[PDB]
Amino acid sequence: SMKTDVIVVGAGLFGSIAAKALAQAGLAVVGVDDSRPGAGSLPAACLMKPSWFSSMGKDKFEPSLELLDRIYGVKDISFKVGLLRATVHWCDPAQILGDEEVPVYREKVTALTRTSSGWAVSLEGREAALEARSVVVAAGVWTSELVRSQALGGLVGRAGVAFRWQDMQLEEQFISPWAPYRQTVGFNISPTEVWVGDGSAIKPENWNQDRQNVSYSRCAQAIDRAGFGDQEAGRVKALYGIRPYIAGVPCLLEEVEPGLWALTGGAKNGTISAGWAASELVRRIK
Amino acid sequence: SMKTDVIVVGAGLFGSIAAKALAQAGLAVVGVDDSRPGAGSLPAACLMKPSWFSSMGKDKFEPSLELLDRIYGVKDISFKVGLLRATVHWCDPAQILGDEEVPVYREKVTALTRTSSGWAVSLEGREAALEARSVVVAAGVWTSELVRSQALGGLVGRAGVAFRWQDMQLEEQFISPWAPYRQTVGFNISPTEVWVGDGSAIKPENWNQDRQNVSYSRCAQAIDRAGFGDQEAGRVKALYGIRPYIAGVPCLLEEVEPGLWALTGGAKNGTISAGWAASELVRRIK
Amino acid sequence: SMKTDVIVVGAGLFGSIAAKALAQAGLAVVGVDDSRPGAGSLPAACLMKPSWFSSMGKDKFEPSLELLDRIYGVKDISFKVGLLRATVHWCDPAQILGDEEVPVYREKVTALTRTSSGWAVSLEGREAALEARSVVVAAGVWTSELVRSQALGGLVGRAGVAFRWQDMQLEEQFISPWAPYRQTVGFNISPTEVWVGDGSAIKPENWNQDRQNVSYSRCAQAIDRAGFGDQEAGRVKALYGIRPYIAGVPCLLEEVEPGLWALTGGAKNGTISAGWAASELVRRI
Amino acid sequence: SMKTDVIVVGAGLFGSIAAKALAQAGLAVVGVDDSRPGAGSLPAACLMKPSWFSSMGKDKFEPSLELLDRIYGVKDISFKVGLLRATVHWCDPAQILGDEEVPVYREKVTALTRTSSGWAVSLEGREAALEARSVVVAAGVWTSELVRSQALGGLVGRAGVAFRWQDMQLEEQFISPWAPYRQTVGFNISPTEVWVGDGSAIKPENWNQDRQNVSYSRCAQAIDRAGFGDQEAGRVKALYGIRPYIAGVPCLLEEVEPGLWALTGGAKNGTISAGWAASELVRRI
DNA sequence: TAGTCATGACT
DNA sequence: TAGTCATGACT
DNA sequence: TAGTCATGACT
DNA sequence: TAGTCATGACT
Ligand SMILES: Cc1cc2nc3c(=O)[nH]c(=O)nc-3n(C[C@H](O)[C@H](O)[C@H](O)COP(=O)(O)OP(=O)(O)OC[C@H]3O[C@@H](n4cnc5c(N)ncnc54)[C@H](O)[C@@H]3O)c2cc1C
Ligand SMILES: Cc1cc2nc3c(=O)[nH]c(=O)nc-3n(C[C@H](O)[C@H](O)[C@H](O)COP(=O)(O)OP(=O)(O)OC[C@H]3O[C@@H](n4cnc5c(N)ncnc54)[C@H](O)[C@@H]3O)c2cc1C
Ligand SMILES: Cc1cc2nc3c(=O)[nH]c(=O)nc-3n(C[C@H](O)[C@H](O)[C@H](O)COP(=O)(O)OP(=O)(O)OC[C@H]3O[C@@H](n4cnc5c(N)ncnc54)[C@H](O)[C@@H]3O)c2cc1C
Ligand SMILES: Cc1cc2nc3c(=O)[nH]c(=O)nc-3n(C[C@H](O)[C@H](O)[C@H](O)COP(=O)(O)OP(=O)(O)OC[C@H]3O[C@@H](n4cnc5c(N)ncnc54)[C@H](O)[C@@H]3O)c2cc1C
Repeated sequence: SMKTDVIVVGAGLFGSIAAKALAQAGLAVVGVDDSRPGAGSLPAACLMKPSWFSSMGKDKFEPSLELLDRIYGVKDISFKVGLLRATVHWCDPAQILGDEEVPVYREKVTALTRTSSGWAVSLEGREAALEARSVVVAAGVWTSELVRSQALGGLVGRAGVAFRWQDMQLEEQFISPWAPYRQTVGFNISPTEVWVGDGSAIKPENWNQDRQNVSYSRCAQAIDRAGFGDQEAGRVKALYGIRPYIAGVPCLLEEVEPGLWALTGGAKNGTISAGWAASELVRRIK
Repeated sequence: SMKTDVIVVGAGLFGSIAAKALAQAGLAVVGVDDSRPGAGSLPAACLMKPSWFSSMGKDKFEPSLELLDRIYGVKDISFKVGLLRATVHWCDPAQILGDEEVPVYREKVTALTRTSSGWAVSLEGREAALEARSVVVAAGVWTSELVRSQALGGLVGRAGVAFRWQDMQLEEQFISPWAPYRQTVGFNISPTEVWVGDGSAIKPENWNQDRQNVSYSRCAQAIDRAGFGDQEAGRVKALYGIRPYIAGVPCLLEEVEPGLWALTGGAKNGTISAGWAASELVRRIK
Repeated sequence: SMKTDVIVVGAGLFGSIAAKALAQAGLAVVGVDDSRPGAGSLPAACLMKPSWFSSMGKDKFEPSLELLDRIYGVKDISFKVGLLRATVHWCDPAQILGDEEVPVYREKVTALTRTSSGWAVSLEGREAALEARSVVVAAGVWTSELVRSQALGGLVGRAGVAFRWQDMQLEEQFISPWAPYRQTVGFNISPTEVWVGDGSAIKPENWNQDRQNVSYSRCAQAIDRAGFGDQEAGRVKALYGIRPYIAGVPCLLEEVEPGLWALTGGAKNGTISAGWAASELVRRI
Repeated sequence: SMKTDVIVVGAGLFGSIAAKALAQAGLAVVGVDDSRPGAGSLPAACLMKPSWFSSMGKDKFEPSLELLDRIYGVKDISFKVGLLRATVHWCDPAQILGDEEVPVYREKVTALTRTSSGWAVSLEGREAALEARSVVVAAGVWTSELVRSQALGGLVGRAGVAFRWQDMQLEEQFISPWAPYRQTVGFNISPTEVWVGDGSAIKPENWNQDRQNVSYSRCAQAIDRAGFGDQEAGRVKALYGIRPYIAGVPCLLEEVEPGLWALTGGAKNGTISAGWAASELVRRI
């Protein structure tokens, strides 16, 4: 058997950041993710704008930004917001979700049982189960499939799409508001790629290719690529993901049973919300 | 183990000056600085103008100038201010930040622990930790990451920029006022380089390349170099740095625990307040 | 110093129907109503279409129609419903709300107190209080202002309007559906008047003259009176009223405290529910 | 030698409503108000919009509206908001502040002394003092000059102005957004007067004639009267007032000493929060 | 005394 | 949210 | 299948 | 504060 300090279930932004924070504070951590489709972290750009996250309180952002700048590096980007300019914090999403410091098993967690020395995680098709003292369940919108709670009763999914163009760079990165609580954001996510999203947040059963095409046109029109059929040519990739939401939430970080944590509910401002949860977990586990 | 009389954390203006003042007082001193980007001392000119610093009081600027002249040499510069002339005190920043009398470990202080005698400076990646009877933390705007206090709760950063032209000298060194509390200052910092800065002090998150360009255009126009593309030609270097600022302080010099000092907040009038604090450390550390 | 068998608070359809039923069952009954505006019975047509009331069950609608036909008389009207025809039961609202067998005090009930003998109905501006062994509070959407049970906590109002044109008669009476659960109804409510309504049920606070005029024009178009400026001529009278509604209840008929009953929530299907609740009150009092 | 049940200091909205509520609950109440300028009730329109007051909770606003409609009458007004319509509750300010049921001494309360039977209210320039078992201080922004609790330590003023045009009526009453979270409100406060306000709430010491003219022009433009020179023609009256505000409190209703109450802090949602505090005072005195 | 720069509330 | 006021500090 | 209405969340 | 999105009961 595998016996470690911490097992993190889920390797999206929340499970990645929480595990690496624990590993970089000295703990032995192992991750498990079944790479299921629809994960909300795949389309993420990891943009963190003060205006979007200030509702948290200085008690929460600066703890988060220090963790991210220390562990990953927070680069600041200035976006064209109208004629004025606004600065947005950024972590490279490929850097967070690609970091390999914490080993990650590509298995599906089937059960979570407590033992004398702590918790035991069961995996489909494996009579063996992993074991650790502390377990973090950061399974996004699927967290209510492994952990139960009152807060976990409000867990719902709000899906969205982002588009990444290859071999392209924007001379001006922008945030263009088009509706209440909705803004089209375009920027260079890589030195060779452009990411655009309009903030659409819809229940996955109400999402469809036609509603996705409306968001493609809004995003494509904003970088003047509408009309060229870039999707069918393989020049743009459409990125779909389900964001976890629990009304009445920055996110849900609750010790459901002694030693078993649930981390989900990050909705829109997730990278910053994950840093807080990681700061709090390294504070409460170390 | 390393065991010394004094360990100074930080080798910007404050830690360089304090360490060297303490060494010249007979003490065995060692320094630790991780050369993280954005330090507020790198764009510094070390100009000390009485109209700017006399708010300090004769009780403080006079010991400060005596220390600085004894250790480094205070040269006087005659500046053109409009139709008048003003003399500004100066120390060569290359001489203060380059002095090698105090050896400096290029490491990151991770913790400061008390031991039976003295303090233990813990460093990333080193199972061994440094030790001295007294520790001075001159970590600028990061001082509150290692030391905690009531005063240190107001520690903030005020960023600014200066421009250093290569292979150039000014026939007239000048101070040209452009706004309340604001003046553009140009002079020869070296026999081959011209330094210009406008005094802009912004919260680092509100700084951007467009905000920097207003300060470049102001500074270039002051030496008739705007329009010639000196930046893209590599003829001028832009120097960005974060000043440590605390509302309500010449600077902050406080013994947080017996033998543990915090030294920061020297945003306004830094070299002169650093000379004062160093004069005080020489008197109060045995 | 007045002491009777039953005091019925509220003289709308439910309080009128229950009081008169109790009076004819032998009991000495008196009513109290402050004639406050917005009462839900004023626009009422007392139309009862089987399709609308069948959900309650024959165990309830059959007693109600028996009580109503005994006391008031139930008439059948044939309505044009599309290409088909349908029969609707009817009681004259002027006969139910105008009946004088039970006298009615025109005062506002301010409180309901228990006494050695029974319940005491306190009246605004009068130190004397009315007294009866039983009190039935049929106060429409205001019943929760005098009785404070749990069920009455969901009591809300669903407002609507009906229009009565004067000196007019319809050769064809109709139920013409225009949206899900919504139909415009025109018929002869009197031998000299036409009554029209579209079934709109809006929260009273979200009601306004623009929304009322949308219901007027829907109703005028249904009787070919749009274009004639009937409103500015004073040819049509607008009748606004708040229906009492409680989710999960034909209506609420509950003895909250001994001898103290709450009767409300009859939303749409009020006359048939009022006949039912009165049948039970005649049995239980 | 005046001795009553309750003495209410302050005759703006909070003391007016509380005094009249206590008087109608059987208590003998008198008021004292020195008619000092800058009171926050003079520019008041007594508009109560659910979107603004629901943060209070049904447990407070519904009791409050029941009291106001019982004592004064709550009218509903439909306002044009954008292309939509919204309902706002209303009480006539002339009815609340002009009611004469509770007599009001026009004197300045200079001190509050405890006596064996109750509290003694001293009046400037007057040797004798009034006395009552309970005293409510509803002194708006000056309440902390007579009661010195810790909560009253945050009592500050938020000034504003409203404009009443004479011999004018609006065909459409409106709430027009002019910035995020800022709206100009226009309506007919009387059958012969139009009231307009823009909701400006400023530290009283930063108010001046120039800043007032900015609100006059915003309000005049909103009713298409900019350019007619209504101010210098005497056709519009400017009404300046200080709202009492305490950060962290619907309003402050506290029994500071046995029988001595403080009632203030109703800057946002004043008439409705005064209705709530009055319901509680009738319950607790 | 002014312009610069920041912070907070938000019918 | 975003976007507009309001308020205050401060080579 | 559908059209109201109402009620709240919402970088 | 406005448009977008969800939910639920309904002559
Ligand atoms: C269009 C779009 C744009 C976005 N933009 C931004 C942005 O600008 N900035 C930002 O910070 N965030 C952004 N996000 C991210 C947003 O914050 C999401 O809420 C965030 O990705 C939540 O990630 P998570 O780790 O909570 O969930 P997920 O990424 O869904 O992680 C859950 C993981 O759990 C695994 N898992 C679940 N159940 C099991 C199981 N039983 N066994 C094993 N593994 C399991 C899944 O495989 C998955 O990898 C964006 C998202 C979208 C869709
Ligand atoms: C544009 C500009 C112009 C200026 N002009 C002048 C001028 O004309 N005259 C003047 O006197 N001053 C000037 N200054 C300087 C100003 O006074 C600054 O306040 C001063 O440099 C502050 O220096 P410091 O030593 O406190 O901070 P810093 O120089 O930032 O020193 C802090 C040091 O600590 C190190 N450090 C931090 N944390 C750790 C850790 N955990 N472990 C190890 N090392 C650590 C950092 O690497 C850094 O070197 C200017 C500054 C700027 C930006
Ligand atoms: C547009 C429209 C169309 C309708 N069509 C029909 C139809 O076709 N068929 C049908 O059967 N019904 C119809 N109705 C009526 C509907 O069924 C109502 O639900 C019914 O009228 C409810 O009546 P109620 O007696 O329960 O309430 P109300 O009629 O409101 O009676 C309550 C009475 O209590 C009084 N009251 C309240 N508080 C006090 C107090 N403190 N003191 C004294 N008195 C007090 C009020 O003055 C009022 O008179 C219609 C209603 C409307 C608005
Ligand atoms: C521009 C504007 C618009 C408004 N619009 C509305 C609206 O739409 N709806 C609404 O409900 N409200 C509105 N208000 C009112 C707001 O709610 C006020 O906060 C409210 O009027 C406060 O009432 P109060 O009774 O506490 O204070 P005030 O009316 O100020 O009453 C205090 C009274 O105390 C008296 N007093 C004080 N000290 C003494 C003393 N020592 N001796 C004797 N008398 C004394 C004063 O003379 C004064 O009469 C508005 C106000 C303004 C300025």
